[PDB]
Amino acid sequence: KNFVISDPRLPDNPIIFASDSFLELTEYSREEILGRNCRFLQGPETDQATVQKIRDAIRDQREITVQLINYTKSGKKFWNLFHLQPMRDQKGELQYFIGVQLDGEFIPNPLLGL
Ligand SMILES: Cc1cc2nc3c(=O)[nH]c(=O)nc-3n(C[C@H](O)[C@H](O)[C@H](O)COP(=O)(O)O)c2cc1C
Repeated sequence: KNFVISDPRLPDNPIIFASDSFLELTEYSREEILGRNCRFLQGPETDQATVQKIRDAIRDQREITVQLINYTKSGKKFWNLFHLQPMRDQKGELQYFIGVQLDGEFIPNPLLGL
């Protein structure tokens, strides 16, 4: 499983954990991504309209699934089916965000443009 956990109580909602698979996919070592917002995976061909939907889902604390282009450390592109989910503690208070990444062009690109 490719996934990261971020802490929205810390400035700029930084990564506090990244799985081994996520590091292999993105070509980053854990030390150079901890404490950073996961936006470093976006690049020139990333649809900003899709990024806007992630921004709203984090604001409203809703789960969302989108497909978008991301970049590995060396600049290699990959399609990312991205599922974001809020994690709440026993008191029903927002505690973490978990983002799961599935690499592949699952939804055909010409259908996604609609
Ligand atoms: C847990 C978590 C995982 C995320 N994973 C990705 C990702 O894999 N790819 C991506 O493009 N954005 C991902 N994001 C979204 C960015 O981190 C960021 O929230 C988005 O770009 C909007 O924020 P910004 O406008 O300040 O950059 C993730 C966000 C969270 C909270």
